[PDB]
Formats: sequence, structure tokens, C-alpha cells
Amino acid sequence: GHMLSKRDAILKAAVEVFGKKGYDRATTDEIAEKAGVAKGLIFHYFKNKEELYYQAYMSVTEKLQKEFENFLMKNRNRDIFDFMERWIEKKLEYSASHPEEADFLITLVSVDEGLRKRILLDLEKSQRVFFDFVREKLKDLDLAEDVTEEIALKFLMWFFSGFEEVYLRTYQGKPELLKRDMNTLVEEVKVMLRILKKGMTK
Amino acid sequence: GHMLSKRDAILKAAVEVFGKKGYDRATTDEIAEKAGVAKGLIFHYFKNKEELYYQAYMSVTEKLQKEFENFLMKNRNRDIFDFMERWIEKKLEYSASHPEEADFLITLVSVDEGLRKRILLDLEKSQRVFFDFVREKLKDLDLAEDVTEEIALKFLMWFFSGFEEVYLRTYQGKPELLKRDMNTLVEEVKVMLRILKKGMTK
Repeated sequence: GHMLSKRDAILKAAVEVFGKKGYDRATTDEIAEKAGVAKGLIFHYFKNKEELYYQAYMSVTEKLQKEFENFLMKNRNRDIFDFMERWIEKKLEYSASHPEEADFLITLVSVDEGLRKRILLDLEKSQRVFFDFVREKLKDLDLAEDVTEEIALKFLMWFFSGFEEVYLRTYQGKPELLKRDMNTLVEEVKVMLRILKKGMTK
Repeated sequence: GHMLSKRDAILKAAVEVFGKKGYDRATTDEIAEKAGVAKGLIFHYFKNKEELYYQAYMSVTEKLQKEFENFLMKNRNRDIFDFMERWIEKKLEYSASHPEEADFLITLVSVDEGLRKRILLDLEKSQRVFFDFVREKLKDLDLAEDVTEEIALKFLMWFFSGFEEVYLRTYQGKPELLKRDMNTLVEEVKVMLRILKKGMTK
């Protein structure tokens, strides 16, 4: 039978180990053992632990970017709050079904400043797709006289990205709890987004 | 001349080193060197790196809790949004003037689950003072018919604690940038809190 390529096997194990232990504590030797590959193969394909973490982070985010681009195509004409609510539902469902990936993504805060900055620089183009979309949609919003497009944008992007950081951190290692709470979380999101819309608009 | 006690000297250096390097990377040997104490003195007073981090975290939060209790006494009768806006201004001013302490506090996310949980358990009583205050003040609010006291509470506590996490992370190591941006940040906070109040209330 077909198995994962050795690179993909190493990436899988890396996602697992880094999600469980964080970047600093994780060891390349235990990643290789988990992947079932000789210790030297990690150098062969990924040079060092920093590059391995980088490649894993880019591999997982590329999958997420594909999910987003598919959603965006189908939902681009929606009201922005409606869009955000629906996308948040999808991200919750994805995180519950990809708990190892979810635990892995939240480790970025743990890494040293050089590596974190490298990743954030390299992800900016992909993350800007959603940002620029919200920015264009805010033109369709009838904003309160005292609320600038800039504050609206800042607040909405914080809500969206902060909600994600909170639930990933809260349910880290506990996907059955996320699944138990998702109906509640979704109802809560709907109300919070309604509060933001009402407060932002005329 | 009077110098710091050896415990306080070690705690000072620990705050510095942990803020700069995170928990995992920081070494007790470099903390002792920075503190000007023999390497054995860290064991003598703090047993291990985990206990040292714990004691430093508790020492810094105790200072912050005193600042909060002083503010609360003077401001308890205020409207809750007004209260929050004013407290956020004070926390911004404190972080700019205590940049080492600020950088240190944000490292909690980096530590292993056992230590993080220990700290969160032990801080719950102190953090509940503010939480319970917001909860009582929400009774004075004329909430929209569709907004429960529970969602209001959740949303306000996320705004307050999330804003703090974002600015501490954003300005980590850069107190001159925080000082340059504080007037802007404060104006932004005022508008966001106004948006929340409008959206939450009748």
C-alpha cells in the first residue's frame, strides 16, 4: 500500500510533536522516531529544527488558504457580518476535525522573534486576501457618523482573529469539548457580530 | 548604600531574562549571573526554574493587583464603559513605564500546561475582583432585548483582556513605540468601547 512520502511523514510527526510540546521543547530526534525515519533524514530534507517548523507551518497554512479561497468564491457577495459568521462556523468545524493542526498553529507565539517574524512576513500575502476583502466590503456599510472605515476595519479584524486565538487556546488538546460547545459558540458569535454591526452602523 | 535583597535581585533578573528569552530558553545560570549571585543561590531560594518563574509571576501580578485595587476604590461609582476606558489608559501608562514587567507577563502562553494551569488557578481569586465588579455593574445597564447579561459579560471581558494581550505582544521590546502611539490607541479604545455600548444597549 501507498504510504506518505518521507517528507510528508516527517511533516505529520512535526505537526504532532510541535503541537504537543511547543517549538522549544520539541526535539528533532523524537520527530524522527515518531515519523519512523532515520535521525539523519531530518537534516537531509529540512536542514534544522527551525526550517522544519517553518515548512510545517507553511504546509498547514497552505491547506487553510485553499479552504478559504473555496469559501470566498462561494460567499463573496454576502453581507460582511454574514460572511464572517459563516466563515467562523467553517473554521470551528475545521479545527474540531483537524485537532492536531489546530494545536500546532497556536504554537507560533512560543517561537523566537526571528522565526515568528519570518513566518508572519511570508504569510502576509495570503492573510491580506481576507483583509483586503473586508476592507472593500466596509465601503458597502452605512457607518455611524463617528466611526471611521479604519476603526471598523481594526475592530472587525481583531474580533475575527482574536475569537480564533481564544477558542484554539481554550480547547487545545480537547476536541470533544469543542464539539460539545460548538452550537453554543456559534450562537454566541452570531450575537456578538450583531452587537458589532449595530454599534458600527447608523 | 541599600541594595535589593538577594531574593529581589534574583526576581528582577528573572523578570528580565524570562521577558527576553521566554521560559524554555531562559537559563537559571544566566539569571544568577545577571543578578550577581552564586549559581547555588537560585536553588537556595527558589528550588528550580519552574518555582522561580512562578514566584516572579506572582510578585509582578501582586504589584498590578495593588494598582488595580487603588483604582477601583477611586472609580467604583463610574459607568462601566467609562471605568474600563479609564483603567485601560492606566494599564497602557503602566506598561510603557514598566516595559520589562510587560514583556515578562506575556510569556505565560509559552510555559508548559502544568505550570500555566498552576498560575491561572492561583491568580483566579485576584482576577475575579475585576470580573465580579463588571458582572455587578452590568445590572445597571439597559441591555438590548436580545442581549443577555452573560454575552455582555463575555464580550466585555474578551475586549478588555484581548486588547491588553494585543498591545503587549505588538509593542514587546518597544516601549518608545507604545509611548508614541498611546494617544492614538486611547482614542481608538474610546471609539471601540462606544461601539460596544451602543450595540449592547437599548
